[PDB]
Amino acid sequence: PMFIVNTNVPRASVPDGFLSELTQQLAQATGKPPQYIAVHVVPDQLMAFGGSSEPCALCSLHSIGKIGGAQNRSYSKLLCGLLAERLRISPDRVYINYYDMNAANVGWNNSTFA
Amino acid sequence: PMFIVNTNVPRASVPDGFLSELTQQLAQATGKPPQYIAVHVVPDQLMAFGGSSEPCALCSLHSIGKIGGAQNRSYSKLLCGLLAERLRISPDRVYINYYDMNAANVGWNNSTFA
Amino acid sequence: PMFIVNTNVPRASVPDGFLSELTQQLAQATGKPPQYIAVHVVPDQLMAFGGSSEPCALCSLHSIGKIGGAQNRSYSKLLCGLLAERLRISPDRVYINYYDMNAANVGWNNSTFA
Ligand SMILES: CC(=O)C[C@H](O)CC(=N)c1ccc(O)c(F)c1
Ligand SMILES: CC(=O)C[C@H](O)CC(=N)c1ccc(O)c(F)c1
Ligand SMILES: CC(=O)C[C@H](O)CC(=N)c1ccc(O)c(F)c1
Ligand SMILES: [Cl-]
Ligand SMILES: [Cl-]
Ligand SMILES: [Cl-]
Ligand SMILES: [Cl-]
Ligand SMILES: [Cl-]
Ligand SMILES: [Cl-]
Repeated sequence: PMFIVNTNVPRASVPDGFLSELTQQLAQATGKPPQYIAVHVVPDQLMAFGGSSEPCALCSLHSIGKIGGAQNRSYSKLLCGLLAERLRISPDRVYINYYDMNAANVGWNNSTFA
Repeated sequence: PMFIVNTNVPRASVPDGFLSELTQQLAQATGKPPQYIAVHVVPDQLMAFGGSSEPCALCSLHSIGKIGGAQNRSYSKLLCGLLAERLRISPDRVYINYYDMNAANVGWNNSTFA
Repeated sequence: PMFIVNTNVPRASVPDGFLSELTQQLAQATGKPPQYIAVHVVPDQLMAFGGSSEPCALCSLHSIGKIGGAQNRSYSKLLCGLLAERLRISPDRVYINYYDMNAANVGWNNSTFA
């Protein structure tokens, strides 16, 4: 899976261990081995949410399977919890787009997963 | 909705009030309340369009509904208009990707919109 | 088409002409004229792949058609090859998301391709 967070919080406010924490927590949540999980955090962004620029985050989670109505509701709680505690972002200022991808449309290691 | 603009134009050329202009204009265009609109502007990017590094922009608008043939033409006119007027980017050097998302695939505040 | 590469490799490690090579090679691979290829390279990112912060990349290729099983394998070989040779990123630390988009959902020049 691939998890991306874009945020206006400054780089200094993103803990050094945040990417590893996200990796491990997403591995548990998706049931995928952590070696497969990629994480990308983009701080210092020029953003607004609801016309205001208090801390906020725009995220996406991409996976081959393990995406669906109930699962996504559960991922939102996991990810809002982490963003709230580690980045101090209110959960009502977080959007997460979920993508359930076909293996044929995910490239890796000179090929695709298909 | 969520609107993202990636451009090679320098930060200094992004007018103050641009995020608010995008928020309000998108509210009127989509008919969605401004409190749900998220906007993200990323200047100073390393990009090319047609091989040329003259000003360009790569955008994306994500929405639950309010996306379609007719609506997208209207959004493109509005958004290229703003990028031309405010950022001095030629409309033929702008791409906008439109995403009509299922409510179940959009996380917000510890749940999804489904 | 639109190709985006996000990487933790430093900017100084992206060779001069990389955006031109991507434009040219993607035009050849997709069969699309190079005038309509947009490329976006984002170095110096805060990223992890499998919990390691060694060089990695997360990419996407969006196209109206020219996306499918066999084609995507070919694009992945091409693109992972370039990331390995030019940016020194191991192919097993690259993900590429492929998106086959409807013309009605791609804005350009004040309109859409629909
Ligand atoms: C199950 C595995 O061995 C590898 C994973 O399936 C890769 C994966 N789920 C994956 C990686 C990047 C993506 O962007 C994505 F949508 C899915
Ligand atoms: C008025 C509402 O019910 C909330 C909005 O409809 C949410 C929305 N359309 C929305 C927000 C962020 C997204 O990334 C997205 F794809 C859709
Ligand atoms: C006449 C053409 O060949 C136009 C191209 O098909 C544009 C194209 N495939 C394209 C451009 C930007 C995009 O973001 C995208 F998803 C697709
Ligand atoms: Cl720390
Ligand atoms: Cl589910
Ligand atoms: Cl897919
Ligand atoms: Cl969706
Ligand atoms: Cl194919
Ligand atoms: Cl589409």
